[PDB]
Amino acid sequence: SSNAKIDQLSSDAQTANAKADQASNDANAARSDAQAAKDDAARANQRLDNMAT
Amino acid sequence: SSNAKIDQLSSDAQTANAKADQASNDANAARSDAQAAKDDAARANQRLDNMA
Amino acid sequence: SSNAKIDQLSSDAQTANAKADQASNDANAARSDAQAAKDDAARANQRLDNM
Ligand SMILES: [Zn+2]
Ligand SMILES: [Zn+2]
Ligand SMILES: [Zn+2]
Repeated sequence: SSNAKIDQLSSDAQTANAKADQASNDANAARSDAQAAKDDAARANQRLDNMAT
Repeated sequence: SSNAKIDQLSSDAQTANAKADQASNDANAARSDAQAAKDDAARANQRLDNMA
Repeated sequence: SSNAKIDQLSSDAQTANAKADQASNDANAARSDAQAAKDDAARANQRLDNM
C-alpha cells in the first residue's frame, strides 16, 4: 500500500495472530504439566494411604 | 465497501482480535489451573509433614 | 486520516497486538508455576521412597 498507516495495521494484525497462536500453545502445555503435577501428587497421597502398619 | 483491499484488512483485523481474545482466556484459565496444581503438591507434602 | 474506517482498523489492530502480548506473558507465567508444581510433587514421592 501507498498508505503507511495501512501497512502498519497489516503488520500489527499479522504479528498479533502469530503471538496469539503461540500463547495458546503455551497455555495448553502448562495445563498438561499442571495435570502431571496433580497426578503425581495424588500418587503420593495414595502411597501414604496404602502404607503397611 | 467496494474497496477490496479494505475488506481484506477488516477480515484480518477481526480474526486477529478474535484469536487474541481466545488466547487471553486460555492463558488466564491456565494460570489459575497451575495455582491449583501448586496447592495440590503442597498439600501432599503437608500430609507428610504432619504425620506422627 | 480523514477515513474513519482506516482509523478504526488501525485501532483494532493495535489492540489485538497488545492483548496478544498480555496472553503471552500469562501463558509463560502458567508454564513456570506448573513446572514448580511438578517439582514439588516429585519431592513428595522422593520423601516416600526414603521410608
Ligand atoms: Zn505498502
Ligand atoms: Zn465490502
Ligand atoms: Zn484520522
